[PDB]
Amino acid sequence: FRTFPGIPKWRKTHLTYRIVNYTPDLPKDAVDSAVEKALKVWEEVTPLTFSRLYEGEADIMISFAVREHGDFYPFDGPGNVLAHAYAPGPGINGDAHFDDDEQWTKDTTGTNLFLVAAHEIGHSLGLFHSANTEALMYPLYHDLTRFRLSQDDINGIQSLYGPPPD
Ligand SMILES: [Ca+2]
Ligand SMILES: [Ca+2]
Ligand SMILES: [Ca+2]
Ligand SMILES: [Zn+2]
Ligand SMILES: [Zn+2]
Repeated sequence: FRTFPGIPKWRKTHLTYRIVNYTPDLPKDAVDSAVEKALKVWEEVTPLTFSRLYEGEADIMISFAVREHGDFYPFDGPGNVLAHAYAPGPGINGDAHFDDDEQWTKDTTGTNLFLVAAHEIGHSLGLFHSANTEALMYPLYHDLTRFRLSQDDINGIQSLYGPPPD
């Protein structure tokens, strides 16, 4: 695992998230489910907890976007960069953006929303890219049935937030 410079870490254990918009690619319930599942991946192995907001600024603002979208890092069309997320902190920090020029799917027929979300949330929590090819934080993620957080990812996230309480 790799942890970001000067260890930007959330100073608190409870984080809020907000799904700002929805992709035409999928039913809204599929987007919500994929996000909830992605958050659970990290919650299960740390003391972190999450709750959802429908207004105001949540810690983790989640949105779909294309090309120029209000930050200095425009998306690049179909393929290549699939999404991006900012390290812990206020405002844009912690936020996650998903490139709608990808075809988001609940399975592996396009770009799997759950898997990419899980990876990006890793960034939102302070993890950087792993060298372990089997890690969720390896740049190169993609049998969803056989998905399992790697010990490397668990080691990395616990180095920041510790193991579950009890
Ligand atoms: Ca792209
Ligand atoms: Ca934020
Ligand atoms: Ca799309
Ligand atoms: Zn962006
Ligand atoms: Zn990444």
